Order: sequence, then structure tokens, then C-alpha cells
Amino acid sequence: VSPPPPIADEPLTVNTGIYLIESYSLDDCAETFKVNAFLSLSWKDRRLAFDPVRSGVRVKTYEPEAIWIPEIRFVNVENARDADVVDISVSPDGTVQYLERFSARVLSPLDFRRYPFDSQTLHIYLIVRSVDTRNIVLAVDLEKVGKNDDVFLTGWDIESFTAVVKPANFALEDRLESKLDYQLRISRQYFSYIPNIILPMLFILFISWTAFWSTSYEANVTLVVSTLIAHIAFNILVECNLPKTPYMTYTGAIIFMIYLFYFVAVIEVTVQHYLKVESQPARAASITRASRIAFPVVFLLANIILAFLFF
Amino acid sequence: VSPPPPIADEPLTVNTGIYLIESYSLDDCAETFKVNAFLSLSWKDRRLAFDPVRSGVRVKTYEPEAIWIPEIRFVNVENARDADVVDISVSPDGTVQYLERFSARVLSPLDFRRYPFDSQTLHIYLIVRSVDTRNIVLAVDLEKVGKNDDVFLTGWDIESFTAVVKPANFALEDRLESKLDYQLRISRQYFSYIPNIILPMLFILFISWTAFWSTSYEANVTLVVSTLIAHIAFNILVECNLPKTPYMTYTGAIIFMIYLFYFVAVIEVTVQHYLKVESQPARAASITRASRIAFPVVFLLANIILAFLFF
Amino acid sequence: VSPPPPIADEPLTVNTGIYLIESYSLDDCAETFKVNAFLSLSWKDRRLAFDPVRSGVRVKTYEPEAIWIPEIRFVNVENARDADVVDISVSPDGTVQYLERFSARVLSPLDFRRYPFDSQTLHIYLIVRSVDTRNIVLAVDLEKVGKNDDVFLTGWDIESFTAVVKPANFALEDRLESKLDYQLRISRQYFSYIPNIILPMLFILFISWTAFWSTSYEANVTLVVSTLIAHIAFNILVECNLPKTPYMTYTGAIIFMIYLFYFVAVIEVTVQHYLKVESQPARAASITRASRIAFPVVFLLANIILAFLFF
Amino acid sequence: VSPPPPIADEPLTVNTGIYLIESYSLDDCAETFKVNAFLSLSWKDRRLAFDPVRSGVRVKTYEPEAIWIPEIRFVNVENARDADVVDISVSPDGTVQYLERFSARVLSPLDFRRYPFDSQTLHIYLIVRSVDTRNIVLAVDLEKVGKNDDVFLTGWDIESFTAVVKPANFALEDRLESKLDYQLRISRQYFSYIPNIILPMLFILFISWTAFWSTSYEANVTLVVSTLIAHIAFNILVECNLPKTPYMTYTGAIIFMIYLFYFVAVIEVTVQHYLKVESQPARAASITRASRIAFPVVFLLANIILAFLFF
Amino acid sequence: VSPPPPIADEPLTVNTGIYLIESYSLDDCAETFKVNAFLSLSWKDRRLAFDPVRSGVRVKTYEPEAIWIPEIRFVNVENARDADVVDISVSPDGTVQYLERFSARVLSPLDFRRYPFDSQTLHIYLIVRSVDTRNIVLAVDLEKVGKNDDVFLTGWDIESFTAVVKPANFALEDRLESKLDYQLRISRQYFSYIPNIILPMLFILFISWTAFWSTSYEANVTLVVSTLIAHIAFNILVECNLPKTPYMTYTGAIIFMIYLFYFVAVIEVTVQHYLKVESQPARAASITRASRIAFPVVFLLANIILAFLFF
Ligand SMILES: [Cl-]
Ligand SMILES: [Cl-]
Ligand SMILES: [Cl-]
Ligand SMILES: [Cl-]
Ligand SMILES: [Cl-]
Ligand code: NA
Repeated sequence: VSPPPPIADEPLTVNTGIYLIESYSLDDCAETFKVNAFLSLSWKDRRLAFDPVRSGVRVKTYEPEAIWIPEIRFVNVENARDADVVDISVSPDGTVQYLERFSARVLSPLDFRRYPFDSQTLHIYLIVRSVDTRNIVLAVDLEKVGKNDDVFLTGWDIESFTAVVKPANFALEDRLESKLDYQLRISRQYFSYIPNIILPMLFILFISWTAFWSTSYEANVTLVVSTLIAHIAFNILVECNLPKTPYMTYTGAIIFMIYLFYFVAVIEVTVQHYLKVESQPARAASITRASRIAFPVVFLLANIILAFLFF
Repeated sequence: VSPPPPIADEPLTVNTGIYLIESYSLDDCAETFKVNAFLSLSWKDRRLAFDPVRSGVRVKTYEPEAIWIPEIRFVNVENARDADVVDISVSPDGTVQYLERFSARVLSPLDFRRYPFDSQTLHIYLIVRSVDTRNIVLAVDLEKVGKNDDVFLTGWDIESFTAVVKPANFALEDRLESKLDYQLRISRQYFSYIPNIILPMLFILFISWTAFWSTSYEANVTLVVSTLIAHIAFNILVECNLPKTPYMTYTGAIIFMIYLFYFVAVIEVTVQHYLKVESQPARAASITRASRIAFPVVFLLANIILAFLFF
Repeated sequence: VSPPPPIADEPLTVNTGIYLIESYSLDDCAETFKVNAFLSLSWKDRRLAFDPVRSGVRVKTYEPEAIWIPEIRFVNVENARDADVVDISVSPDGTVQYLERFSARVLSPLDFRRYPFDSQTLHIYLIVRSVDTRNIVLAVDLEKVGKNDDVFLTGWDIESFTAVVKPANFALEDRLESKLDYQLRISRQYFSYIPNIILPMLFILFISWTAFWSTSYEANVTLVVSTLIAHIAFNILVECNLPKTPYMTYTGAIIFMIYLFYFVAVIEVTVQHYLKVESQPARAASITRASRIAFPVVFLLANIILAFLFF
Repeated sequence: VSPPPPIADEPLTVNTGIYLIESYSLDDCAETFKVNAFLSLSWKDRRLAFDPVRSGVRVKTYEPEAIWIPEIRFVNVENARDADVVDISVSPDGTVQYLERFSARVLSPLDFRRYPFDSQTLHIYLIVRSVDTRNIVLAVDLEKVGKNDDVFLTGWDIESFTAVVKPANFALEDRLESKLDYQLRISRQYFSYIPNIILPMLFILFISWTAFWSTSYEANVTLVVSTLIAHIAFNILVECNLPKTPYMTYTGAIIFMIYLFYFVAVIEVTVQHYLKVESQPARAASITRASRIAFPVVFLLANIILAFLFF
Repeated sequence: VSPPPPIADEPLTVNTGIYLIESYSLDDCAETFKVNAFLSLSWKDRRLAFDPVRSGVRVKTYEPEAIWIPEIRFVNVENARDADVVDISVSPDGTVQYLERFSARVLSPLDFRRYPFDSQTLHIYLIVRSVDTRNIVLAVDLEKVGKNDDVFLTGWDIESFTAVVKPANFALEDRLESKLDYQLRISRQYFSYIPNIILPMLFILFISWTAFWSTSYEANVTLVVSTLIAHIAFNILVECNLPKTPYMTYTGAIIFMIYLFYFVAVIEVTVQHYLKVESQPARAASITRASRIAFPVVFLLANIILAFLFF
């Protein structure tokens, strides 16, 4: 089989549609997600046209091998999609209506800057390479683009599934290629992060601040050092759940800034003890009394500045 | 091969049945489970009918390629099922008896709200897309729906395996789809959670309450801070075994509330020490004496309120 | 091809044999193991019979496609076995001798009650479904059941590989099914658990008991609380290496009981201290002196009781 | 089909090109990366030549099975590449133009010496073995070597994708092998390592140095020992993210040297206490006062020496 | 296709050769390694003899399906090898030259006794089963056995790749089997273990011995207990990187013995404090002074004894 010939000099229009059946496995570290969907293709092949009168059939079914099917591939897949042809239907004018069910692991980058309050646009790129005979161009049949209502992605809210109707036509290895951009808009469900990471992390920090109402250096050293260890435990936990970014993330900034607070609290605790030993507890008392106000204030201000910069 | 033709205008009824041989790999984080079962298909093809008196053979056996078999797929599978045809038998009237053995990874969401005292309903959705010639409709042959007695799912009690007899017929991409709902009812074996997570977590909490019978700030700071670290270790362990939910879970609520108890115990320990230093140990003594009663009481009440809200 | 016809009304006897070449990947959590073995099948097909004189050969070699081969499956496999036909030989009297080399992931439950001093019986179930023409029944050719001497299973002692000669015949979806039980008997190599888990765990517990020869509350609180943390670390390590059981395991019981010892040691340490502060160190001295004997005694007795209940 | 015959005694030149579509999964421990690219092959086969004017068709399109294609393999792949032929085009003169889309896991060693400030040269080796008829030789068509602009590798900057134009021709198992070297130049994005590993690690070390402004042995022991534990936590974290090297890495050297600092700080803390107990706090005071300067100075110098040796 | 016929009663000699292209993934816990190599096979099939005059070509090239190929398998593979036929060459006399490129996961046991100073002999066993017609026997063509210079195995030194020329011929399931032993000799690169596990582990141990120059029970309890925790952390790390052995390993012995040192140090620290409280610090002083010498001496001697027993 060869491509359908041009009546006039026109390129072949392959109408496409993707209908999500299932979406799963959004791997943050890998920046990948798995998809299970219907891929619909439609093109005109005059060679397959027939008269319904002499045939007695309004449609004609063909096996994939029997006819010419445009070679449609996904740009951003890990391995080539697992596809199973559902149905191939030919109308009397030779209009082919193809339908396959596929599953693929899509590689699409994520912006972690606002984690865990981030939204993402996942992309699925359809592509077709033009042949020497004729040029092949993709189009979106919006009637055949959608998603099942039950489509869920664990830990994410599925906003929309749409297609950028205008293809990106360009040359690659001395042949033209028509590229289409399907978009899955999702926003992270930040709920869990509050009682699991954020609040426990604030409690341990506030506990370190009780050292500002204590004169016992040994108790203070314990308070500040122990809580610092718990902060390291959470930092490590967070960095395990995320890839290494060339930028700072929101949570990453909060976490880093909290280290400075422990470092300064250690300095205060050290200073207060030194003065007490040098028989000048009145200076020490002033610093400790200031610290009780300064620490929550500077912490609250820095957090406002950060949230402002990030949102 | 093409679909069997309608005598009158009737849709084709494909009788289905799933018989579980094995169930395994219930992944809580992935919200998936693996299944190994028999899939039975039954439909009438008059073109295949014969005479039992003259043919001498009651049943005719065919190879998949030889006859028309309806394209039955699973909605909620990760990848398309691994299937092996066991047998195809044709009765004289042309009733076809298809039997395949398959294995598949089923994606079915889980409700973690009552963890680890939760029960789940796992779903397996069968589907058939109607052809242009005739409409195909699924039905449940309850005779051919079941499970082996030895079917086990590690850490779960298998309650039942049933099918919702009435299919969900609906239009999808200008064709009829017939969807069936097979249900696997399971309930979690919470036993282990008691000596592994619950009791150790209560012991460490109680140990922090011994600070209410001590005047040593340094010892108290150690008691409360150390036990708090062990609580963080268990919180992290629990969150590793669970996916990120947009809601609170039972264990999650208990764990979160316990943090507040440590935070308040630190406050009390701080307050008691401050008063002792300000040479007013009678006030301190009152607060500590109150704490000895208040802490177990408020803990026990809060737990009743929580269990009430969750069950 | 169709099944060999019955001379009299007899069922077809398929003689089976499994010869282990390799045993590996015993996953405790998954309750699975991988196997690489020879599967031998033998049955009589009169239609295949010949005369050695006329033919000039005493054996006939066919390709799988050429003859009727019984559809033998494994009940307890994750996915259908990876098989490669080694040879198919026909005797003049129509006795077929089939040999395949296969590899499969077998799902077989494990009894963790006596861990790490447990022995297991791994099962491999062979099955055959009867056809409408004739009934098929499995048998064990003990001459063709065995294992290579070099077969090893990391962290386990391979006791025996035997077959239960009498098949379990039963009805499934109105057809006779012949089930065979091949058994691999193994016992765990508990050696490692002594210097890795058991002894370190006893040392930390004994270290906590040095608090019984100390009057320093602050030092005691440190001794008891620190060692308790190390015990949590080991409990978590152990539970990672094991699945969630609806029963208690031997190690699990020891681990749980040790928690009670830390809890009581904390009480003693608290009591003693409280006394000293109330200016009554003679009572405190009595309790501490009792504890020095009581703790090792109650620990040693409880361990005898436990070992008795478990073995 | 057999290879195209030599006009004169010349070896067959297969022009090659690799165009990266996607690059992902750079596993540091495994020293592997996954690639998705176009593989282009061009050679000339006079048997396939035709007339442009007479035939009317400028280019003829064949199916892989129809013509002779050189057996091109990758040297450094884990498993043989997953390839799908996109197009085969024959010019009148008989120049074949082959194009496949492939995906493969490439095993290419990494130099960890400068981690996390390292750059790597990933290799992809193309190979062809000669046949008995004629010798096959590879060449690079630089016009068909490249990468998509959107090619990204998480945690790395993609510098270049080039080919060493001249093949490595050599004999292996008494036949000619023609090997080509495609190079992917990448440099690590060290940004993250600063707020995640480097800075937290320096803070805990500076905290240990506050022991130089304290006379409390008990507080010092806590300061130095606790911070040492946090340093062990980071060392373990780092070694989990890296393979075992027969050499020292930059981070590895910093980490190791920091251990010496804790060891010496413990000695100082021990020495200072011993003198204080021996009623000679003037000597102790001198050592502690020296330590306050010596520690940051020796640390800063050693780091300069190390960075010098490593860069 | 059937086996070639004997010309006297001789068994068929299949000459074999394995040429390593790549070796990777040496999994210590799984006791497996992955290999990518050429498998060369040579036997003579007189039925394939040809006159170059008539055929035109001096050497004929066949497709695997076209001719008889001896069924060669690997004994110790997890799953059957992934093979791709590179070439099948037939000389006029009928000598067949078969070349395939394969990849396989080889299961070969490891001796951990001297870890991390151990050397291993990895095995790859080739096997052939004799047919009823004629006996097949394997031979090594040493000219076709080797490895690429660039063959590397992360964390190991590749010593040699050789074959035991004499096959192991033996009966199995009433047929003859010809087994060949290919050996890959490797030795572990212990470098990393020194700054990563060994030295940090010694530093923490020595840090505890500073308790021998202190009279502060509270400080000593902290020193000894804290360092003990760090030792548990390293023990766990080490046991994660190793399988459970029925014997002791070198590192395992060192690690276990170090536990005894902490246990005895706790006893000394307890004893010293008890005497100090009983107002007899002169006895305490003697024990502590002895400990300062005894501990490093007994540690150094025990290590000599251990290294002696292990090497
Ligand atoms: Cl694709
Ligand atoms: Cl399916
Ligand atoms: Cl099977
Ligand atoms: Cl390849
Ligand atoms: Cl093999
Ligand atoms: Na302390």
C-alpha cells in the first residue's frame, strides 16, 4: 500500500482526537505520567470509495494490513505506545474512520517552583512525517477530543483536557512533520502537606523557641539541637519526594530559611550562656527578652516576603 | 469474519463471567491490584449452527482465527490483559462458548478515611464497543461468576466477588459502549497495626507524661523532646505506607492530634520551670498536678470524639 | 488437531514431571518465588502409532503445531509461564514424550508465625481442563520428578522436591479439572538474625537496665529513652522485611514484649526519682534493688513462656 | 536478499545519523541513560537503481523485508534497541535512505571525581560487522546528526550532541567491525546541592564550634556528639545517591575531612574538661581560645587545598 | 528440519565461544549479573554442502528457520536469553558458522566471607540436550572466547574471562546433556569502604573511649549511648547492602565485635559511677586508668585475630 494520491496538489489532512479513559502514575522525580486513551484518525482515500447501491452497504470494514493508515507517532513517549485497533470504517466517499485504544508513558516536564501549591500543564504531542509522494498534515476534530468523567490522578485535581487546534508544521531530516499539542491541565492537592510536613515542621521550630524562656544552657542546647535534627529529617523526606531543580522551590525556601533560625537560636543560646558565666546576666536577660519577640516577628515577616516572591 | 446478523433488529447479547483464580499485589499507594482469572464469553452465531443427528458431533471446536469473537476489553486496566484462549465450543443451535485465562493490573481507587479499619470495593469493568452492522450488549451469566476458595490477598479479608447484572449502556464517540461492573469486596486486617504502630506510639506518649511527676527541667526537656522524635519516626513510617489524600485519615488524625499533646507538654514543662526559677513553685506545683489528670483525660476524650467522627 | 479418542470410555492420563534447574527470588513480602525447570508430559495418542519395520525408525519427532498437545497450566503463577519446547518424541505404540523448559513466578503463601525459625512448603499446582470430546486426568511419573544438586535459594535450606501422586479432580464451570501438587520444602537459615537483630537488641535492653545501679534521674532518663529509640529502629527494620500478618510472629512477640520492659523501666526510674525528691530514698532503694533482680527474671521467664507457645 | 556487489573492490559505506528526540533517566548508580532518537542509514545498492524519466516516479518506497538493509547495532546498550522503521526511499541512482525511530538504555561510565561540579561525555557507539561477500564501513552524515531543542535531562545541562566522524575499524572474531562514537556532552546542575547538602552540613559544623565558647562539658558533649550524628545522616544520604568509586570524589573528600574536625573537637572538649577537673583552667582557657581561631582557619585552608587538588 | 547424520557413529561436536561486549548490574543481594555478549556456534551439516561453481557464491548465508540449529541454552539464566542472529554462514563442505548477540541475567552465587575484600568467580553454563537420532557434544573454540577491553563492572576489577575446555557430559531424564563452564573472574574494589564505612565507624568508637578521661556519669552515658546509636545506623546500612548469609562475613564480625566494646564501655561507665557514689573513687580511678589502655589493646588484638581467621 502507498498514500492516497492528491486530486489537486493539496496535502493530506489527518483529523485526530484523543479521548482519555485512564490517567495514572504521575511520577514527580521522573516527570512522567501514564495514559490510557482512544486515538481516533480520519482521512480521505478515494481509492477505497464505493457506490452504496451496487454494494448494499453504507460502510465497509477493513483490517489494518489491508489499507493505508498514516504513521502517527507520539513525540514525548518513553517507549512507543501499546496500541490495539478497535475499528476501521470506510464511508462511500472513501472517508476512513480509524480507532485504536492505546497506553503510553509520557515524558512531560514539571515546574516545581510553587510546590506543593503548583499546577501543571501535561503535554501529549502527536506527529506525522510527510512522504515523498505527498505531504501529511494533522488537524483536531474537537468532537473526538475528551475524557471520561471518572478520570482521576492520585494527589491531583484534573482541570481540563484540550488540544491546540493549529499544528506546528516544520522540517526534520529533509521532510515535513505536522506536530499537534494535546494538553492535560492539573493542579496539586496540597491538603496532605499541611498536617504531614508544614505543621509538624512549625511545631518543632516553636519548641526550639521555648529556649528563650530558659536560663539552663544544657536544657537549651538539648532543645535547639534536638529540634534541629527533626528539621533535617523533614528536609531529607521532602528532597526524596522531589527532583533536583536548578531553581529554588517554595517548600525548599521555607526549609532553608528555617535552618538560619536554628543557627541564630544556637548563637543566642551560646551568647546568653557566655554572659551568665562572665557574671553579666542583665545583658543576657535583654538579648533573651528581645529574642522572644524578634524570632516570631522576623519569621512571620520573612514568610510574607517569601510567599510574595513565590505567588 | 464479520458479526452474526440480526434475525429481527435485536442487539447481540454477549454473556460474560469472570472466575478469580488468583488476586495479589494490592498496592495502596498506586491504588492497583493484580488479578488472574477465567473470562467466559457466550453469544449466538446462527451462521455456525449445525445438525446433531447427522453431524454425529454434539459440539464443534474452533480456533480463535476461524470464527468471529466479540472484542471485549477492560476499562480500568493499566495495560491490556495478557490472555490465552482455553477453549471455543459451538452448540448445534450456534451458541458459542469462549473461555480465556487472563492476568491484568487493575486500577481501582481506595478510600483511606478509616485506615487501618477500612473496607474497599475493588472494580473490574468489562466493556464492548458496538459495530456499524449491529449493537453489542453485555450480560452476566451468574453461573460463570465466582472465585477459587484459596484466593487470598495478603493483609486483607476477601468478602465477596459479585457482578452488577445490569450493564451501563451509553454512547461514546458516536457508537454504543456496553459496560459491566464486577466487584471484589475486601476488608483490611488491622491486627498488625496494634502491636506495630498504635501501641508503641501510645507508650512513647505516656513516657512523655512522666515529666508531670518530675521537677528536673533538664530531664523533662529530654523526656518530651526525645519521645517527640520517636513520634516523628512513626508519622514518617505511616505516610510512606499511604498515598497523599485530599482528606484526613483516621490514623492521620490520631498522629496529628498527638503532635499537639507534645507541643502542650513542652509548654507545661517550660511554664513549670519558669515559675520554679521566679521562686514560685506553689503555682508550678498546681499546674503540674492538674496536667497529670488533664493530659490523659483530654487525650481519651479527643480520641472518643475522633472515633465518633470517623465511625 | 483434536484429542486422542477413547478406546473404551476412559479419561486421558497425562503423566507429568517437574525437574528444578534453578530456584531464586523468594520474596517474603510478596509471598512469591521464581523457578526455572523442565516440564515433562506423556500421554497415549493411538492415531500417532507406527511400525518400526515399515518406517525404519524406532522413534518419531514432531513439531508442537503438528500434533495434539494437552493444555497444561499452572494454577498459582503470577503470569503464564515462559516456555520453550525442548523435544517431542513418539514411540511406535503412540506414546508421546513432551519436554519443555519453563520459568515462572509462583505465588505461594508463607507462615511467618515462627520467623526467623520457620520452615515453608512451597507449592506448584499443575492443572488440565477436560474437553467436550474426552476427560483429561493428570498423573505423576516419579522417575521424572527431581532437582539439580546445585539448586540453591538464598537464605534458605532446600529440604525436598516431591509431588503428591494423587490428583485433586473437581468441577469448574461444568468441566473436569485435574490438579497436581508439587512441593518444595525449605527451612530458613536463621544464623544471620542472631548477630544482626537478636543480640544487638538484647545489648540495648541490658544497657537500659544499668539505670538500676544509678541514682541520677537525668542519666537514667537518657539511658532508658535512648535505648528505647534504638529498639524502635530495630522494630521498623524487622517490619520492613515482613508482610502484615493477621497473627503474631515469634520475633514480633519478642519485639512487642520488650516495649513493655522499657515502659516499666521508665515507671521505675520515675518512681525512684519521685521518692528521692520526697526525701524517702530508703523506699526508692528497695524498689531499685528489687528491679535489678525482677527485670532479668521476668524477662527470662516471659521468653520461656513465649518460646513454649511458639514451639 | 544478499549485500550489494562491489563495482571495484571497495567496502560498502553506510552513512549514519542519530537525531535525539528525547533523553531521560540518567541513573548515576547504574551509569545508564535512556534515549529516544531517529537513526538514519544511507547506502547505495545498484541492483535497486532505476530510470527517472522512464519510470516517472522520482523515488521508490520499499518495505524492510523487500530489500537488503545493513545490520547496524549499538555496542553499549543494555538490551537491543526497540526500533520502528519510519521510511525507506530509493533514488534513481540506487541510493537507499533508511529511517527508523528507536529507544534504548545506554550504559556509559561516569567520572564522579568532581561531584556535584562534574561534566560528563555520554557515548553511543554504532557498529557494523562485515559480511563474507563485502566489507561494511560506517560514515557520519553531519547533516543528519542533531537533537530537538526541547531535549532535557533532569538535573543536567545538555551541552552538545556530536559524532567523531572517523570510524574505529578493527577485526573481531576474524571479520571487520566498523565502530562510530556519538557523544552527548552534559554538565551537572549543582544549584540544589548548596541549600540541600552543603549549607546544612556547614551549619551543623559551625554549631559544633560553639563548644569553644562554653565551659560546660555536659553541654559540649551534647553539642559535638549530636551534630556528629547529623553529619553521619548526610554522609549516608550522599553515598545512597552515588556508586562505589575506586577513587575519592570532591563531596566525599569534604565529608571525610569534616569527620576529622568532629574527632578533634571531641579531643579539645575532653582536654578542656580534664584540665578543669585537675584544677588548671588557665591551660584549658588557652587551648579553647586557640581552638576558636584554629578550627575555622584550618577548615578554610584544608578546603582551599582540596578544591585546588580537585579543580 | 532434523539433526545432521553421523558418517561413522560419532556424536555431533558443536564448537562454542562467548565474547563479552558488556557486563553490568552485579546485584549482591540477588547474586546475579547482566551480560551482553556474542555467542558463536560451529557444527557441520553435510546436507548443506554445495559446489561454489554451481551456486556462484563461495559461502552461503541462511536464515535460522531455513536450516537445523543445535538447541543451545544457558543453565543459570533467570529468563531465557534475548538473542539476535548476527549471521549464519555455510562453507562448501557444510561447515556452519552461527553468530548471535545475546543479553542475559545470570544467577551465580557469591562468597561474602571476605567482604569487602572478596573476589568472585562468576559462571555462565552452556548446555545442549542430545536427540534420539544423535548425541550432541559441546566444545570450546578458544579462538572465539574473549572480552572487549572496555568491559567494566561498577565497583569491581575484571580479572579474566576463560572457559573450562572439557564439557561435563551426564545423563538427565534419560538423555545426554553436554554442559560447558565459562568463568568471569572479578575482585571487589574495597577503596570506598575505608572513608565511607570503616573510618567513620572507628571515629565514633574512639569518641566513646573519651569517657575514660571523664568522671561525669551524665556526660559518659551520653558519649557511650549516642556513639552506640551511630554504630547501629552503620550496622543497618551494611546489612541493607548484603544478603542474609548462613556464615559470618569479615565486616559483619568487626561490626558485631564493636557492639561488645560498647556494652563493656557501658559496664565500666556504670561501675566507675557506682564506686564514686559509694565514696570509693580510688578503685574507680584504677578501673578507668586500666580501661584507657585495655580498650585500644583488646580492640587491636581482637582485630588481628579476626583478620587472621578471615585471611
Ligand atoms: Cl507512539
Ligand atoms: Cl483489556
Ligand atoms: Cl501457566
Ligand atoms: Cl542495538
Ligand atoms: Cl538460555
Ligand atoms: Na543531655
